[PDB]
Formats: sequence, C-alpha cells, structure tokens
Amino acid sequence: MATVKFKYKGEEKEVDISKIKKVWRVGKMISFTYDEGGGKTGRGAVSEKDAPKELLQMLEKQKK
DNA sequence: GTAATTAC
DNA sequence: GTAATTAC
Repeated sequence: MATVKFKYKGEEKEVDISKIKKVWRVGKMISFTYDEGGGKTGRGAVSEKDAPKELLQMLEKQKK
C-alpha cells in the first residue's frame, strides 16, 4: 500500500493508501476519496506519473 | 471549458 | 450549485 503525497487547497498532504476509498481517472489525473478520521471523507488527486503502483492497482480493480 | 466525481 | 483536483 504505502502512502500518497498530494496538494489540496494550498496545503501539501500525505495519506495512507489503506485509507483510500474510491479511485478514478479523469483525463490524465487520478482523483480519489479517502478516510480522514471520524466520519469525514476527504478528496485528492495526483498526476498519473506520481501515483504509487498500489493506487493504480486499486484503480484498475475498481474503475467506477 | 473539459474530463469524473465528490464534499458541503 | 459550486469549488476542487491535472493537463491540455
């Protein structure tokens, strides 16, 4: 699994792959939802080249 | 503006 | 309804 580093609203974030819920491709970017504790869902996206192999396996296994 | 999808 | 993400 590992982790994913991204930027969201002027803030640089890092998130555990195990906390990622939904993954999808939009053009050439990979967008996703993740669990940020409590009942809250977060959002994020990275460039294809920056996506860990584990995030890419979740995508292909999902693609929804 | 557009893409896919979401949180709020 | 809208703003948020990368790359044209």
